[PDB]
Amino acid sequence: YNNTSGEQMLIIWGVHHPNDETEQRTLYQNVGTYVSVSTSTLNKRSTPETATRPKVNGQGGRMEFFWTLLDMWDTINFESTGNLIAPEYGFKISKRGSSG
Amino acid sequence: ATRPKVNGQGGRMEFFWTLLDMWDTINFESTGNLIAPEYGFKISKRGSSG
Ligand SMILES: *[C@@H]1O[C@H](CO)[C@@H](O[C@@H]2O[C@H](CO)[C@@H](O[C@@H]3O[C@H](CO)[C@@H](O)[C@H](O)[C@@H]3O)[C@H](O)[C@H]2NC(C)=O)[C@H](O)[C@H]1NC(C)=O
Repeated sequence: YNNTSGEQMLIIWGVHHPNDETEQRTLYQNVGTYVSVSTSTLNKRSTPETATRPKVNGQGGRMEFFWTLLDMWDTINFESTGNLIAPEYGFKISKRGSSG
Repeated sequence: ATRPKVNGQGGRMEFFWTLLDMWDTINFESTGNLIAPEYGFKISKRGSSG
């Protein structure tokens, strides 16, 4: 993505930590997966790991979520060989202010 | 990995800094990608700067 809207855009994405090697492959058909997210200042290469985790809501795997800001014409690059949970919706901030 | 073209380069330099306190032998080991220091900055004095 190339920033166009003229303000910091909150881009929020995530990665999936599957609970089973079989479940990992049945979702992504490969292992040793990585999710790279790079901007003009941010660089983050998460490596999802499949391991036995306590049953929460019936699932063992989790979602790690990250958030970032595309400041000003800062092109963001998502790259992955799986496990990525992409954002289809970037939250541009309309205004500054004083909230809580 | 593919990174946005900054100054024509995609790759970056991560930089770290550390303090060798007192006869603390430092060991750099690498099979590549290391950017070594040939210059250690000893601090002459304490003080109050800004
Ligand atoms: C896509 O991302 C780039 C990030 O580099 C945004 O920056 C724009 O990049 C273009 C070249 O790709 C440049 O435009 C230049 O404008 C000057 C103004 O006189 C002109 O003389 C040049 O011929 C060239 O057209 C410039 O670095 C920059 N444009 C700006 C800041 O207005 C680019 O805006 C992004 N594309 C979008 C948002 O559509």
